[PDB]
Amino acid sequence: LYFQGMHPTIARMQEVVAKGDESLIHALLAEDVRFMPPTYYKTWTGRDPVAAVLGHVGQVFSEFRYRRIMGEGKDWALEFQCKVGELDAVGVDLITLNEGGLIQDFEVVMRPYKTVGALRDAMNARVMTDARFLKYREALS
Amino acid sequence: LYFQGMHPTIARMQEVVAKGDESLIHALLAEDVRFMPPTYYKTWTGRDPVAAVLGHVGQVFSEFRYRRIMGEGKDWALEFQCKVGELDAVGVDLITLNEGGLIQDFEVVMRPYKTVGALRDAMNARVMTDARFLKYREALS
Repeated sequence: LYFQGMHPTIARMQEVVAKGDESLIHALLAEDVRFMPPTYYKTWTGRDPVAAVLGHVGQVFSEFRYRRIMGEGKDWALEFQCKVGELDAVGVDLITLNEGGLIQDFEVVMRPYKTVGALRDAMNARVMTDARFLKYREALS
Repeated sequence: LYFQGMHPTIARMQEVVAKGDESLIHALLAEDVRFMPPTYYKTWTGRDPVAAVLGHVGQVFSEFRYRRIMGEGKDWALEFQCKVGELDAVGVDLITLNEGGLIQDFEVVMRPYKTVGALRDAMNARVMTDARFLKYREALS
């Protein structure tokens, strides 16, 4: 009916990425998924480290909601609005799905500059504190 | 054929926004178009000031090209890659078209943080220097 053009992974991602539930995020990611954050021009590779990073991003954000879900087949752009503390933010999750329907590339773009700076500072604190990231450091390139 | 789902304004925008030709940008914008940059959490309103701002953004960027054109009807996300000097950038032009097919809302999200900072600095210099912006200041809110 109205949702014929919606890919199931994209539908499932909306309900899970918002909440930042790491266990639920893991199942949607390709084994060698590439996550590119809005902060650094780097790439986190692997479902285990990427799910952990996304869990932390979800924790930092408040008042999170998607606004527009745009795309078809394997190429999607999920527009969202949220806050980082008292600062407003708008962003897009750029998703590329593989043949198996799992998230292969997940690239995040955002606005405004000041809120991205606040996100970067919050994420530096979380990643450094989370002792599991001693192992996950190797996944960043 | 392959382009049945493409809106004409979106096709025309690709060939014109890249070049930063202000005169060609003007014709695609609604009279009361709202432009939201990736730098400040503000809005430029009006086809004259918005076309001028977009002309300057096009001038700052180098090696500009769209990667993916995603959407349908009035809702579009145009993913691009470019450089600001030697710094790499990826972004999305979030476009909302009106009933008449003109660009009503144009919101830009980008990555990485450092390149957006470089864009902000370059744009502060251009806008301040361009004497037409004495009149256009009133269009920023």
